[PDB]
Amino acid sequence: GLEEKKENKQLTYTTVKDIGDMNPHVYGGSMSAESMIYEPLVRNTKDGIKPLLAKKWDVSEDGKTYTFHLRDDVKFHDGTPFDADAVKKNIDAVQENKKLHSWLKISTLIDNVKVKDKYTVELNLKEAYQPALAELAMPRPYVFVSPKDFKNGTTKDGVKKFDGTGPFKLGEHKKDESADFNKNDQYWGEKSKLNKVQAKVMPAGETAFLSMKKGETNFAFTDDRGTDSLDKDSLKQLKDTGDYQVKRSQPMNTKMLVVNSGKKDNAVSDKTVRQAIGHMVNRDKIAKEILDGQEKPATQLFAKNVTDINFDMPTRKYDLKKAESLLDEAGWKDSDVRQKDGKNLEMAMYYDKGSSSQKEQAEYLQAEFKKMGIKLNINGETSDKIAERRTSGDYDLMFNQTWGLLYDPQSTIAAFKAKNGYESATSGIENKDKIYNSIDDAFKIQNGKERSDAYKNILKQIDDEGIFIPISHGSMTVVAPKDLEKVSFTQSQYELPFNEMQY
Repeated sequence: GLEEKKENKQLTYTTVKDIGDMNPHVYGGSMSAESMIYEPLVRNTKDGIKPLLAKKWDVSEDGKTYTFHLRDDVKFHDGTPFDADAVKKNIDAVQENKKLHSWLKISTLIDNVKVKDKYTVELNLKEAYQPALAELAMPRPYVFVSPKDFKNGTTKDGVKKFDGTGPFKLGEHKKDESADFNKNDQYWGEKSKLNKVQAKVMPAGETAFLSMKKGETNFAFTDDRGTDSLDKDSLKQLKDTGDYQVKRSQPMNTKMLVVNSGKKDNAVSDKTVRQAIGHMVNRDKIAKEILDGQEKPATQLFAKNVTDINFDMPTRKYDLKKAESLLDEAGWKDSDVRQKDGKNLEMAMYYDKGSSSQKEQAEYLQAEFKKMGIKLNINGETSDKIAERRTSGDYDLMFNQTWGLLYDPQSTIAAFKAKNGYESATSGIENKDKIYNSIDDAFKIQNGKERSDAYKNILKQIDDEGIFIPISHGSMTVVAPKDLEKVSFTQSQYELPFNEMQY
């Protein structure tokens, strides 16, 4: 059963959903699937940026000229050659649709692009952005689909077939059932060692645990929405059968409480209380006793594996006697409860109800807080009303996350001052205008060490503020056969090195 997929050198993984629109210049497809069959110009790796498809590249100073010298012998999956034009028509087509890509700064900061010869391509920016290469490195949108396939020279809207550059070719697609990714034999680089990777659509929990148990599936990894098909116990049981190993990646993000400097109605505008509460979230107890060792506790905003974050910056430790002074020191003072100017001390916490862990920790803090005289309202909502509640600034406290390894720290820092990021919380602070500019300017700084300290200085202030109280580090969890080796993680909560895996 499970042994017969080792003999065909094959992974069939359980997922909760169809792979979707495999157009990589649009946001329907499954991110992990798209990385199997398409490629960017440069790979972003745990250990910095590396070549791939663009063997070497120059960067000008004024910081607006990426010149990419392309590996030649790469070949599209239909049999169109890959050269320097193909890249230009790709990027143009993506950039015709700037509208839905404009969450990604490089899409905005672009002027145009031109082909220097059959294997050389210049990219020109409206202004400097050191991160460009990282955003270029994402499996969408900046990835390559054959000429033959466009629809009247366009891609957004749609594309004829899904021919890319990657180590796997796309085979049968049974909408909501199964999707076959078949070893590419005209792959240029590190060719796949598995013949096939198959997605097999089914629900999380019991039906997935069974499939896995019987070798109907034999692989499982966290999907592009953070959804994991097997729970804690179900993993032990898998492990327990002796046919499975379970791996976990480095941190892929930072789950955190967001605290609203912006709302003058509430004490939450007052810096003294923000820091008071910065000492009231027992990271370690929560991390072990609510999340059951499954995530590590997070003592700062971007863990040390995030690009350019080369520093410790331990945010405030759990300590209620430091917290209790700060609270008196901001006003809030018969029996155990707080009070300033008559109004008792209350806060409105919101969270996403579609995750139990968020409710459990939401409620755990209602307890901690009660004991200390404050009262929290704990209101679980649909992920959309949280997102919409974020932007509108309509909260005291609300759980949330960093964008993750693929995007960070660029995106989560930019987010500190974007309409639909945490601009709402950032706002209510002294030097907001300084800090907001430190940020625009930090992304320009080319010297790796300058930018690194740039970022350090920004975040020291934002930590100074207790806008964000970190709690834990989400990780991706992979379940693989015991005798499958070479399973690694990368700078992404979406991609895995299927080409590189082996029995």
